[PDB]
Amino acid sequence: QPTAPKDFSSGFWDFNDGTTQGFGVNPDSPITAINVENANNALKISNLNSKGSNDLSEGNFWANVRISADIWGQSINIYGDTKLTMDVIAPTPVNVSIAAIPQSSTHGWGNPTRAIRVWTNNFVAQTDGTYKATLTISTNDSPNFNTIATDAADSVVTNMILFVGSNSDNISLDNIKFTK
Ligand SMILES: [Ca+2]
Repeated sequence: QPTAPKDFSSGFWDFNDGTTQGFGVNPDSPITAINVENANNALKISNLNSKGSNDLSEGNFWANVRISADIWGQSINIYGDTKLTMDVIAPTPVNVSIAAIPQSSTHGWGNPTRAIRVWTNNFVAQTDGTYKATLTISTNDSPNFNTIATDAADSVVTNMILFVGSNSDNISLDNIKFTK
């Protein structure tokens, strides 16, 4: 049930338009019973733990669900960028692991070198009672991210694959953006 974005004026995934802004379970994901929806202006990913998408290691993210922006249809010039950051939100502190593969017209794939993890101790209580942690993936963690970010002839991201694992059946991602 993915939905194309309606407003991508911020230049990054803020999910403030009520859509999944292109994200849905990837066709090549080893796990499919994962719900991906927009809830309260964020991308809510449900049932990761119950469905076995709970590998939190640096190298075995391959066991987790793959979520990609197949119907995003927009693009982000990331020339010179070195970081892919995002907010991870949950009703309580959780453990979350994420690996990423940004994609471009001429650079369709690169095996991530490692997944980045945020643990319960990294989550901060917010005014609304929920918890939030910042997760950052660098060009040093994703070869294809580095390839696109350093290719002056094709530094435009046109899709992206995220490997997501967690011990929680309810987490959300928000403000997924590329920065220096
Ligand atoms: Ca948002």
